[PDB]
Amino acid sequence: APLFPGESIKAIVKDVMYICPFMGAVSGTLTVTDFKLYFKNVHFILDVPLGVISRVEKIGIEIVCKDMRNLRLAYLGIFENLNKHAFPLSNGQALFAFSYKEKFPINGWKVYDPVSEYKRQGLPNESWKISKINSNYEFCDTYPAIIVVPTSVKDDDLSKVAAFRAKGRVPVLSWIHPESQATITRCSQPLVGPNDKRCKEDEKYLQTIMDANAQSHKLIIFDARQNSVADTNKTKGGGYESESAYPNAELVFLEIHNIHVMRESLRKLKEIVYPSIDEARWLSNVDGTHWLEYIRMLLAGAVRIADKIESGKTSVVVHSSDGWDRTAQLTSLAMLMLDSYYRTIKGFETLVEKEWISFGHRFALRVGHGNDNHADADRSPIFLQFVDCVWQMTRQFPSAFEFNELFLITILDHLYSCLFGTFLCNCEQQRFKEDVYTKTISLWSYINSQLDEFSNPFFVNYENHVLYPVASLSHLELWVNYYVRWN
Repeated sequence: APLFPGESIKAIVKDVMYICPFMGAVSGTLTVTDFKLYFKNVHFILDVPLGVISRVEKIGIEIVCKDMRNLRLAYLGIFENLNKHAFPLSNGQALFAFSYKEKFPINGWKVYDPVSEYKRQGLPNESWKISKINSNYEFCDTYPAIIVVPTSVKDDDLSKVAAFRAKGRVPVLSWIHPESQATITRCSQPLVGPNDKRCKEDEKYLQTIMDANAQSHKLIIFDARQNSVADTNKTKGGGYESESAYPNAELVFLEIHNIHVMRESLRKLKEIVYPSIDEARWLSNVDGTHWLEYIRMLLAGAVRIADKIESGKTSVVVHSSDGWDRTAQLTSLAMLMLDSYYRTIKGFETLVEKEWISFGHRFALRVGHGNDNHADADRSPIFLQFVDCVWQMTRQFPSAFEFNELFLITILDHLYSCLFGTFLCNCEQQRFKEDVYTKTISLWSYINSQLDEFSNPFFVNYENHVLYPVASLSHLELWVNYYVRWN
């Protein structure tokens, strides 16, 4: 079997039967490495990263995968080896990323530089400064080391605001309009609780964010959640900004459902796409998953944010509960609509590095890297669902993005594979602790060393206006190239 630099064979068993869903059963040799399982017949090639493996179960072995397929095998050896190497963090080993020894002409770790990105946006300026208050992750330990905040806020006041926001995730700048100065700041829910606690500093801080947009007379807060779910959160000590505490602000709910319904949705969708589609009942089954309605809700949400910035010329604040699953989906979809830089390949890479990775989407937890707890309720395809949305925009706007569909699918494949450092861990701090930036390779090193493979030939770089995709089921499609890829 073929091997990456740093990859080692763990087992090679001959005469093993792979069971196609339809085309019977092939004979071949099964190699297990610490990176992948490999199966060859002599041509028939099955090449499957152990990262995509969710659970292994004797039936006679069933391999449940995370990329819309299963595998059936007919035979330490096999079971124990797949288990040991598919789930190394459950077995005192490291993820493969840390052994990968390839060297690329381009270093992906240099693609995103926070200070450069802020500078690309016109920052700092008179109203927004680069703050180092979190340079040791002591201020908010799930936030990146660098944040952008209003010039006028004192560090002591920011700390009070942090005590009033879940996990200390205070409002910080995500994007600023280069003409109006309207901004998208992001945060987590305020800790109001059932007795309507108030924090003068929080109220005052939201007010300074508004005053930084000097022409504007109000501030909009998009709360990603359903009204009912925000109310539940309120009884638990969370909640949202009130009309009376935040006088110059107005809050609206985007009604996006919680991470568990998204997991359940994708689960139902896998049932009907693999091993085969029953086309006689395809229409209702797919409808029954509600997968495309949740896509629509998100795109509709992001358009509202985009429209308010671009047309309304009004600064907005996006928050959810912890401000790192739906918040990250919404700010980055709206930024993508607003700023054509992010529709280039390097721009989209900074967008994922910044809004997703540097701000703490819990990738390790949400995806389950190298951990065997398949039933964990903290796993959810939040990032996948986001990439689907992005794919929706490339399809309504087939010349607007520099990257192509294979770019997006390649990202999803390496979301699971752990070949690269890029989607490792749950927050920036964890990444410095675990030596990710020194012991692992960036996904973008690979992608950007082979740009032609991932480029949209139809791309036109002056399609640089705000894009408002149409959030209607009539204008959306099932991403069959990804979801039905395996048959």
